[PDB]
Amino acid sequence: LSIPPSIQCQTEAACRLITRVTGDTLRAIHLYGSAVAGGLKPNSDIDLLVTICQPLTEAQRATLMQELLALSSPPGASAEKRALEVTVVLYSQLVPWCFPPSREMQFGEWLREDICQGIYEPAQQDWDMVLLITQILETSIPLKGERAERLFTPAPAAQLLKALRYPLDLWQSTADVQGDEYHIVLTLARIWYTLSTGRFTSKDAAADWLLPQLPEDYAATLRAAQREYLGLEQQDWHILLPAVVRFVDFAKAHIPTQFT
Repeated sequence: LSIPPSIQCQTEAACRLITRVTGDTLRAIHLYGSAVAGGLKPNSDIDLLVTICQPLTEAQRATLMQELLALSSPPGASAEKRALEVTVVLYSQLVPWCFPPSREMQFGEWLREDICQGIYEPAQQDWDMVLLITQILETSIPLKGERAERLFTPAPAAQLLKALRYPLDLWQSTADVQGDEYHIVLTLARIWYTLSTGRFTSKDAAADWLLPQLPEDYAATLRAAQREYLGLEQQDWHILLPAVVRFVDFAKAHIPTQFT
């Protein structure tokens, strides 16, 4: 399990930046995502988990967000510079597990304008953490420190069910769905996929797995989302809203209530 050469230099720069700002409290830095599974696409992001022992000073938070922003560019912006996603989490939140755990910090290109404004979102509870940790137990490269397998504990099956199904109650109505249709459709495919196959690294696999099992009506909707994810075509998701709403309902009806 190796790091693709093409991201080798960008990954090292973030690593040295993180180690620099974090200094002592740094426990581990894990690489995950398309870079280790599914293969890189022009639009893939480099994904890092940063495990730390104590919380960040506001100064450090500010330094990290600013400097990451600099080492990152929007996906499909430039060759030689890829979108970064960086999640900082307190060791004490994973070991022992707090449910849901808080994440200390998150960087991503969706924060670029907020960061330009000097707006830095604070620590908060994220059920996705449970998913994330479980995901990196399946596949990750330990860029700094111990391998995930040694460092992190599962995640009782019950909580995994809780964390996967949690987003389902986010979308009751059309208004819930209205501006998030692209994210929702892919998330629904991911949840269905993981619940069915038991496999938590879902981002590249889910759609391809599910599409053959979908009646054409819904497959058409999932297909557009995938194709947008792959970055080979972009869709106007506002016109696709009613087909997405239908997708949601059909998905809530058939998505497993338990692990197969």
